[PDB]
Amino acid sequence: NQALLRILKETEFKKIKVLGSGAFGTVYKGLWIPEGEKVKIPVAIKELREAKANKEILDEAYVMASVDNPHVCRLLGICLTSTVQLIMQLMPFGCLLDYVREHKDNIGSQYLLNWCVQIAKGMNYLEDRRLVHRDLAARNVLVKTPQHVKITDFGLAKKVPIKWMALESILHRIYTHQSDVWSYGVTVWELMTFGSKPYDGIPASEISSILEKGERLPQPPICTIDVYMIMRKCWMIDADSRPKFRELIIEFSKMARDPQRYLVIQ
Ligand SMILES: *CCC(=O)Nc1cc(-c2c[nH]c3ncnc(Nc4ccc(OCc5ccccn5)c(Cl)c4)c23)ccc1OCCN(C)C
Ligand SMILES: [Cl-]
Ligand SMILES: [Mg+2]
Repeated sequence: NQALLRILKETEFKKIKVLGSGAFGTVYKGLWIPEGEKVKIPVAIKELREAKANKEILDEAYVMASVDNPHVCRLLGICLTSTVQLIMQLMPFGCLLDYVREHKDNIGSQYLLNWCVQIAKGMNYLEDRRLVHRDLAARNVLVKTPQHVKITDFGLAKKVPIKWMALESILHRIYTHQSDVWSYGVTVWELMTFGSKPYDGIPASEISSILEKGERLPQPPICTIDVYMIMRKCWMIDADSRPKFRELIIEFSKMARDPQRYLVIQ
């Protein structure tokens, strides 16, 4: 479906401001000024590091532009020059990890459980589209509005987040939808701890042996045993025994109908 992805001319958008840079590239806050339409759209522009053929890039960009789910970021446009520039709608509240750290004192049980539902819905859609994320984390969930979050940075792989990866991904480089469930459990742990680092102070070289010994991320103080058991099942060695994203939508949606029963916050 070629119409889903806009191939942007360099004149159609302007990098107004830097939002942040990392190893993979620089993200800008900018304006989309489409040719012959008399509007100015605020957008985010990620310029990847200058590195892979144009046809291969566009083929993956077409997949990113074809997602149609309220909790999955959609690629609005792309510009192919010396670099690859990805254009999508601006998420003004930033990533969910920075958001919970900034607003920890003002976040209640309903907000946290609703986020777990929306993230599970976005992942279930990615699984139904036969897409594996391979990097699900609180940093890769963007906040459009405080109660509308979207998953991003999926399919960009086309160093390694050891502390978010399932054991079979660390030791065997196996990436499946059930390996995304492990990362989902860690993502939930980030939110329930209001943005704490998983396995803080432990080198990534030792994470595999820690998981082999049976140690997992500790129970966040606000989580009841029902919430923590669901997180613990996401970290099972047998990937087939971990919950599916479909079941994760159902359990957290029922918990969201009575949030104070499952999360104890001051
Ligand atoms: C958790 C910290 C963080 O994420 N920081 C961060 C946030 C943004 C950012 C803020 N507001 C935004 N609105 C919209 N988009 C972004 N950032 C992104 C992310 C991915 C992008 O393309 C990938 C993609 C596009 C479509 C579908 C799937 N995947 C784009 Cl184009 C924009 C955003 C921006 C930058 C940062 O941090 C950057 C460097 N950090 C130090 C890691
Ligand atoms: Cl990023
Ligand atoms: Mg990112």
